[PDB]
Amino acid sequence: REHWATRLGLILAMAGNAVGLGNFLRFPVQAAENGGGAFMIPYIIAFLLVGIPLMWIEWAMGRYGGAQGHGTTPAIFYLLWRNRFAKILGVFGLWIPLVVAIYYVYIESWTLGFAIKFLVGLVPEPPPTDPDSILRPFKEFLYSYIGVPKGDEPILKPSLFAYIVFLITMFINVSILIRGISKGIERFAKIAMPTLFILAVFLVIRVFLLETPNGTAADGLNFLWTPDFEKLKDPGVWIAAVGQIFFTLSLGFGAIITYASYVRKDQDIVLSGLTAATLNEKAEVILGGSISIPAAVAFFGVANAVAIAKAGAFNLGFITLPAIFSQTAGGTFLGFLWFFLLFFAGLTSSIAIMQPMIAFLEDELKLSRKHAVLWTAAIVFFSAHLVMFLNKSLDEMDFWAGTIGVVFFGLTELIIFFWIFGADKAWEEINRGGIIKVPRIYYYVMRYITPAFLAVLLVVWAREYIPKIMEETHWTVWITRFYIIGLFLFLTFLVFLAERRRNHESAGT
Amino acid sequence: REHWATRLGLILAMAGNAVGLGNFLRFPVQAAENGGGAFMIPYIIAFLLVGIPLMWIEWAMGRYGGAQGHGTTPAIFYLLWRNRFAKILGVFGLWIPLVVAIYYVYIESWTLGFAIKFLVGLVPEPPPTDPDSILRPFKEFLYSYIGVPKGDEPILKPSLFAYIVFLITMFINVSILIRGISKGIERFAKIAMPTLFILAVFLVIRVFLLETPNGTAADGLNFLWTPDFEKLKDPGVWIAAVGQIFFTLSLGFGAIITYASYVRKDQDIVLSGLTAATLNEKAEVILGGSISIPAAVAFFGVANAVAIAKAGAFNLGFITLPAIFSQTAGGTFLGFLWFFLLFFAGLTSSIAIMQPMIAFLEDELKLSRKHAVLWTAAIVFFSAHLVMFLNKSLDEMDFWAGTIGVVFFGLTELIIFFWIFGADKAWEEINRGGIIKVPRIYYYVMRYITPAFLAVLLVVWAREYIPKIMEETHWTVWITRFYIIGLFLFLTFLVFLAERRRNHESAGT
Ligand SMILES: CCCCCCCCO[C@@H]1O[C@H](CO)[C@@H](O)[C@H](O)[C@H]1O
Ligand SMILES: CCCCCCCCO[C@@H]1O[C@H](CO)[C@@H](O)[C@H](O)[C@H]1O
Ligand SMILES: CCCCCCCCO[C@@H]1O[C@H](CO)[C@@H](O)[C@H](O)[C@H]1O
Ligand SMILES: CCCCCCCCO[C@@H]1O[C@H](CO)[C@@H](O)[C@H](O)[C@H]1O
Ligand SMILES: CCCCCCCCO[C@@H]1O[C@H](CO)[C@@H](O)[C@H](O)[C@H]1O
Ligand SMILES: CCCCCCCCO[C@@H]1O[C@H](CO)[C@@H](O)[C@H](O)[C@H]1O
Ligand code: NA
Ligand code: NA
Ligand code: NA
Ligand code: NA
Repeated sequence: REHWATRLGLILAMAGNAVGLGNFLRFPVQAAENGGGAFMIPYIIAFLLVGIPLMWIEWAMGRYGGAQGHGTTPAIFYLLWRNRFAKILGVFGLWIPLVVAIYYVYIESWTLGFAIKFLVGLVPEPPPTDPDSILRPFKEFLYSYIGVPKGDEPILKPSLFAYIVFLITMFINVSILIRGISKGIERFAKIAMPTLFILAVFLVIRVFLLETPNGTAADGLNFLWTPDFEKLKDPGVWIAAVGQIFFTLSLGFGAIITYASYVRKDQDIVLSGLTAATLNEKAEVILGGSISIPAAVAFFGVANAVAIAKAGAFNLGFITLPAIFSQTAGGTFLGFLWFFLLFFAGLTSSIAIMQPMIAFLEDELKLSRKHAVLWTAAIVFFSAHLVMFLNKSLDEMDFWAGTIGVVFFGLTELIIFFWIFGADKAWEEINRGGIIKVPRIYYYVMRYITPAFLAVLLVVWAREYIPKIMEETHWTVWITRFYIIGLFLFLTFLVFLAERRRNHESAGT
Repeated sequence: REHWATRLGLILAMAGNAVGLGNFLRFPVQAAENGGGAFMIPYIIAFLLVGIPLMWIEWAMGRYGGAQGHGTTPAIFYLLWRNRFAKILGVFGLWIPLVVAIYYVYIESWTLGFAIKFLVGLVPEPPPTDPDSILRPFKEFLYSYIGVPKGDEPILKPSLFAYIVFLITMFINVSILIRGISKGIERFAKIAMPTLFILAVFLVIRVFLLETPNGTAADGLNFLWTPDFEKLKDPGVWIAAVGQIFFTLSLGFGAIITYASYVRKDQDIVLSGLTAATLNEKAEVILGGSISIPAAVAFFGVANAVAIAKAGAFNLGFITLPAIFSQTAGGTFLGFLWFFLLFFAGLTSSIAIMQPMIAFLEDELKLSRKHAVLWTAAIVFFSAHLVMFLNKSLDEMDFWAGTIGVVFFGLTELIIFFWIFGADKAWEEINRGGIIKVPRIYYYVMRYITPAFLAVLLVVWAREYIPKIMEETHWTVWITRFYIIGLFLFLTFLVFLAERRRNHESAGT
């Protein structure tokens, strides 16, 4: 079995897994919608009670499974819990990352397409001036790229350029993954993360120089970092914060687990895990947090920036920021650096969420890496056509897998590892080989606090928010639900085939 | 490997494979739309130049493959042509029957649901009287059952009863298939075919007693059996006739092939094949032809009957016939016998088109029969939800697999067997063990006439009819196209897994 070559490569790869579109696109919108500073208190608490503990748990499960030649949850869950039901629940650790990949790589492809067009200056030119005469050209630019419906039919019509760029993005993901863990993902991480970090710091600096009659970047910062103890009572904020914590750390994706399955049995996961998690948080609250919001607030003021963020999920990153930049010297090139940053942030994440499927085909069905990577790419590529052509399909997939799914799976994996497998066996398994030990307090956090935290969260989520969303949707949501349910059935069938092959090889030898 | 126990069981099973909804629902509509007697000339010629020759070819390929432990075309095509491309083209022999099964079993489920409701007298009661005040109650009856859209959304809403009946139908298919070839399909065939034949003859007789001021059943017969040599110049009729010949004989479904793979290597296929084919033709032109049309013409006259048939595909069988019967003494029970006939005609066919998938999982992936049957049922059941809830999804699947697909595959299998494998090897392979030999003339028919016939047909089909259908469809057709293309990808992946398992077991031993 492959292993990470160096500890640095391991850290940077795990950091690249975590640090992605979530830091630069998702986090700003989440924080903005939920009151900025008001969002941060629950966010910080979530990182301490959920983010950190689950990270260690997933590193441990991965290293544990890897030692026995298994990198994905269908098998790993079965190792911790000898029950057929464990294999079925383990399917989510293939399904979630696959479904997420199906829309994530497409969004990643947009960042590359924009980077290219901004580089070559093939971008809209606003009139040299109300705020809308400047934004509109950029809205139309995005709308033409992805092909937003101009009529009543829920159908998207992406440009030829967007389509070809998606193919190129898939090709780029494949070229890295096909070279494996050490020579592929690890090598690229060593190049991608430093580059990523530099671009971000530069962008932060540039943004900090923004000033208009409407305000400064500093106004944005104070909005994000001013505690609002009155919102800490609203369940919606807590749900938003925990959801972002999950998505941001790649928890519940089965991705941290699969990566960790390439960590040597004895190699530390305590300090490495904590480091990777801390790296992500810095990139998120310091880098991601200091770019979009402050730029928006500088040009529009707090109130307007919040409305923009609430307007859409891609408004701030694909429309508003480039529009703002176009009003500054060298702004088109600054737009390029922004989208190039997003692309590298996307790329190092998409390889992470596709690897679980790759590891499964290799580990359980004994496919060569080449075949495992190509077939995986083929499923993601084909499935992505639903996201490219059906309006809101992306939203539906992001909800069931990337929102509900990850939290459900986080709770599931904790229960299995800390409750069923044994709290003391899990605790010892996490600390084994540790350069440092986990503080004793975290034993009771993991065993009692985290699970109770997630369970209550899911319930309150279930009672007050899921009924509204389920009942009010357009009928086309069922197309996506139907398809991704079929995907789960498909993966269940593969796990079944894997156990058959296993039983045959066992009797044969 | 399983084999058919008796020659009678073999014949009746193959006859049951062929004789189905096609004889009693499809044929009447096809003949009616295309001028009745005008349709028959091309139909007869198609049976002689396509039906018969391809039947022998598929029996031969099946027996040939079975002798080596292979019942489906991915492997069988590879035996006749050692090329990776043969395995890929062979996927259609799994895909076509699977896609057809996905809508066929659902339609079959309607016949059972209607049979039940007609038996218990839970049917509409027309006013004791314009023709429309009688038909309408029965249209609404069907429309409520399957849930025809009442608004603008292309969404179906089948009744709870219809849904539960589909589950029961799947269960019934499974209960037969799970017992295998001899104890399952063969046993049931021996019971189903005689019953089927008796019900049909009775219905024909009852129908022949129908008379109204508008005419008699005899008027219908003369319309069907009066040659119209002026339509024999219209390509559309030829296309209709050949399509019906294919669907009717189950050619291009990979179903005849899989059944024949259970015929012993030495056992005759010439006389058996011809007998099975002739049995079907009798059930079609004599039985199927003498029920719906004559009944419709008796009550409405020729002109009206043709318009009714053109109106829809299920109008004649699910609305018009029961409506007509309701005007006769014991008509509700006659309706029951009609739908019971359709159900048994459906059932013996659906087990035939699901067996190829079953044989593949058994033959190539080494699944037990139980698992192969259950997983197959699960794919068909799940996939059928598209056909149950998306308006016109059924039409789309029937077109690509059941119409275009079967003809394309018929030509493909002939080329592979008679051209690539060797015309003389194929000829000798067909005649081997024959109780009778194929007339020498059919060698040149198979080698030159049939292929040229199908090729020209497909071309004329392609130039004049496919562009219209492709261009004019509602956008929702892409949902079905997307799904069934994914199904093809899925089956291709299984064939890939099968070749890997094969290569591993070969090296292991
Ligand atoms: C392998 C699965 C193929 C499914 C059908 C894919 C059809 C893609 O079609 C392509 O879409 C692009 C984006 O709109 C267009 O710009 C191109 O002109 C068009 O050819
Ligand atoms: C680095 C990847 C570059 C991809 C270049 C894609 C070029 C798209 O091609 C262009 O598409 C336009 C819209 O359909 C057409 O108007 C142009 O004629 C055509 O050249
Ligand atoms: C809710 C989670 C908060 C984690 C903060 C942990 C800070 C470390 O806390 C320290 O842990 C050591 C080892 O257990 C002890 O020896 C120290 O007494 C304790 O202060
Ligand atoms: C395993 C795949 C499940 C996909 C969702 C299936 C939902 C079926 O839902 C059922 O449909 C019937 C027909 O309209 C209704 O009569 C029932 O009330 C309804 O529960
Ligand atoms: C042989 C199989 C019998 C299946 C019986 C299905 C009975 C359907 O059940 C009925 O459905 C109706 C419509 O939703 C409701 O109005 C009735 O209350 C309910 O009993
Ligand atoms: C177009 C297909 C028509 C098939 C009709 C075949 C009728 C049998 O034809 C007979 O075949 C025998 C064996 O080859 C010959 O000995 C006879 O001379 C010939 O008349
Ligand atoms: Na992140
Ligand atoms: Na990344
Ligand atoms: Na038939
Ligand atoms: Na049948």
